Amino acid sequence: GTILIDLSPDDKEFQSVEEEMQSTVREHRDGGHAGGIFNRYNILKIQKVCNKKLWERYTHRRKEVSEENHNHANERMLFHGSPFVNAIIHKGFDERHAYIGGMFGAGIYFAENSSKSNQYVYGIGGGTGCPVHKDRSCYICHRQLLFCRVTLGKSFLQFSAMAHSPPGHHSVTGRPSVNGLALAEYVIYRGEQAYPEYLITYQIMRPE
Ligand SMILES: Cc1ccc(-c2nc3ccccc3c(=O)[nH]2)cc1
Ligand SMILES: [Zn+2]
Repeated sequence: GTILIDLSPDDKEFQSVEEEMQSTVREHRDGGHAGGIFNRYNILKIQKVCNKKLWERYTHRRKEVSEENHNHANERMLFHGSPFVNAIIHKGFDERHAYIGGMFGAGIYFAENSSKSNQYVYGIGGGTGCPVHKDRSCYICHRQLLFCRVTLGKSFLQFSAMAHSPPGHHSVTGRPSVNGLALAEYVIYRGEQAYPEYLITYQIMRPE
């Protein structure tokens, strides 16, 4: 039931998504090992992901959360990188898409920094890099990320350097406590709490 609609680069919606992508790049403590070395991207395409059943699944859960949290879904737009991007856009997020070994337990992880999600496009730790060249810092091969609508509800705050949500909470927030430039990361434990709104196709760019 999924169709993908291309956005024009002249469309204000394309432009605002590209700006969130570019402006949330940061340097990583691995020196580029997992995601590659880059300061910016070449955006090749942005598509809207349209699936009525998957949208209604999201809004149903969003209302449940809202009603448990004084009419506040605490909805964010966050990045997700995964080897399962093609399954997610067709079938929706579920337990198969969780990071079993994540530091906040087995759940589905999202980032404010697009470059954090870029570290997972080719698997945990960048896996073995692109399929064609086996290069985690490949500047040629086309990558994909999702920019997702995510319901956090009442979020458990962890101050740091599928399972269940902590009792009385709908998500976990990983607050950075050492790297002053890192943005927050988030975990949900129910696939119904995220919708893959935009599929972004891009390359990382070699710094000059
Ligand atoms: C199988 C698998 C594992 C981890 C990710 C993943 N982990 C993250 C951890 C922190 C912040 C963002 C992400 C992310 O986008 N994907 C996706 C799929
Ligand atoms: Zn490659």
